Amino acid sequence: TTTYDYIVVGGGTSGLVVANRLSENPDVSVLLLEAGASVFNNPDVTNANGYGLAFGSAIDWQYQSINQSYAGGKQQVLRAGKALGGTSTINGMAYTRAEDVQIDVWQKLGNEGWTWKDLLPYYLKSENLTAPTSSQVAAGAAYNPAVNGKEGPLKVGWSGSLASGNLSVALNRTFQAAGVPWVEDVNGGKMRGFNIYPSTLDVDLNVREDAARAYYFPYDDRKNLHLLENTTANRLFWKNGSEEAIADGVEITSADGKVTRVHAKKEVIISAGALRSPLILELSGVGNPTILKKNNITPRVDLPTVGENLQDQFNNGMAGEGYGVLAGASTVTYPSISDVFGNETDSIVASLRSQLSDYAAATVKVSNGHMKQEDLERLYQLQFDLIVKDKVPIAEILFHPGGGNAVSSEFWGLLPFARGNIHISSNDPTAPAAINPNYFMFEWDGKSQAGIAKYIRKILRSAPLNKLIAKETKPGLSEIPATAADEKWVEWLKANYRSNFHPVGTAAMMPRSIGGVVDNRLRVYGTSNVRVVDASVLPFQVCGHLVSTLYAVAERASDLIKEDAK
Ligand SMILES: Cc1cc2c(cc1C)N(C[C@H](O)[C@H](O)[C@H](O)COP(=O)(O)OP(=O)(O)OC[C@H]1O[C@@H](n3cnc4c(N)ncnc43)[C@H](O)[C@@H]1O)c1[nH]c(=O)[nH]c(=O)c1N2
Ligand SMILES: O=C1O[C@H](CO)[C@@H](O)[C@H](O)[C@H]1O
Repeated sequence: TTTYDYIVVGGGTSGLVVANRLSENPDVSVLLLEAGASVFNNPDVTNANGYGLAFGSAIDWQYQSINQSYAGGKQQVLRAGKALGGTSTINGMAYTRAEDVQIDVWQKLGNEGWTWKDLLPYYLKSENLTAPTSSQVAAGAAYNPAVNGKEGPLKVGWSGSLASGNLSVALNRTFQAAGVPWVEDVNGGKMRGFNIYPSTLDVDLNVREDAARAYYFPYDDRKNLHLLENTTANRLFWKNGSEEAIADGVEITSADGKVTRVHAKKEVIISAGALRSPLILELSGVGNPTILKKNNITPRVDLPTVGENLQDQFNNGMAGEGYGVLAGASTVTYPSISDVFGNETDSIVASLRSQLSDYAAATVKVSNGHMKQEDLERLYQLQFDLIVKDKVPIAEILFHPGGGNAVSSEFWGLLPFARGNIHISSNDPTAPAAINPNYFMFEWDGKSQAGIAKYIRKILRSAPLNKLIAKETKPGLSEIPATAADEKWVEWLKANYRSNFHPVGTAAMMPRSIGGVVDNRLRVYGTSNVRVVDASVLPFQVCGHLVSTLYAVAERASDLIKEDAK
């Protein structure tokens, strides 16, 4: 058989959810196309303490950006999983969600049916939380039962290794003294605070719970669910007509290099990730006709914001050294703008407010005018209001024991304003795309990252944590003296950042009139039966780690797809 009801392109975090849910109807056939293969036995993947091992290996796509001209000019890797399970197989396993009001903004933008209350049941539907044991509670693990699922495919919990220790106790106390409270659960729509966050972990087996272990392997003997692993989707092909486009199927390349077709009777769902789904649309003739014709593609749908509105965060690290060994829980802190900036908040806010229209005008040029000034101003206003009025967190700060006397912190500004893009460089599906996130394009983006770095320096010096810490080692005071200007902080951050690997927005869910690529049922404009369901569709960044929200989005999409089939 090479004809199926649905073809899901990309057996990753989001694609496996859609394939799982659509195959619950035994009369519906579902084909998954995945470029990689199983990592059920890959020790870099299964190890619950293995984050980083897979970097640069054969299961890391290692996509490369262009030289980042606003960030001191180097290329950056954008990592992504090439595996059944996608990027959930190589990620840091943290499970945190979003601010309620920031999901509500999706409807404010024009996406009917996308609010926190609409998404919440789908976060619960995805999740099977293992409650913390008494020793884990003593370590600071907590949850709110009303906002965690107990029955879903994705196991979430805390390491059996979790123990209370000097470092996490001191951090808890130090943040409390700085006015940032310990919160029991960051996944109930209000994320501000200090928390011992849960992970995507099977606590029983002590193994990473990736999307394939959650949504594929326990279901793999469904006779209506088919997998073509080691298989790359090149492009969609269409029914005749030159009318709203009807996808007939997907053109594929097998491991032996042979090009063939598989056919879809109902819909093609594209879940190849934010750095591939827009490329697959372009190769199919759906995108900016000038780019398509330059690259020898016949345009089928004039939708020039395919690949535009790319938004990513950037990550920096700091470190300190204890007088002696440091231990305890890994902690996350989600500070607001006023937590980070204290007395300077009002002037930071006023500078930011004064730059929004300038940011918008600069971003218009990034898409050569396929986003309008007024639309970018409205988008940037919504983001500004979340930061300033709703006080959503502006940073994620991770602290954990780094081994021996080391304390490591990793941090990122959550809501930079820079937008960039991704586009094909050829019609050859193997050619590397031109990927440009435009890191540090706007003043707020580097100024907030510097505020965050300074805040971490201050926390390490604050009581009672300061009684445990002998010195800051990264950057340290030789590199960045106590009185260093913001410019010196920004320069160091630019020299040392990486992508945070949270790209969104390249097939953004917005009304077509304001630049969207998909409607509120994730259907690509100009097509009858093509959807994108993965990070590409998020119209803005979120505060937490992506998988929780991608699973919830894919769960919700699955219900929308089923409703449309009835
Ligand atoms: C290093 C690192 C660390 C983190 C994270 C990312 C990374 C890279 N993230 C982010 C999160 O893991 C990520 O955003 C999602 O897994 C992305 O899910 P998607 O479904 O969008 O794409 P995803 O990349 O999962 O899936 C796309 C699938 O499509 C396949 N594919 C691509 N092109 C194809 C083609 N042409 N044909 C066939 N198949 C194709 C890919 O191989 C892949 O399996 C994270 N999140 C989190 O919640 N907690 C965390 O701690 C972290 N930490
Ligand atoms: O959990 C994590 O996710 C972050 C991205 O979500 C990544 O940058 C950190 O290195 C990692 O610890």
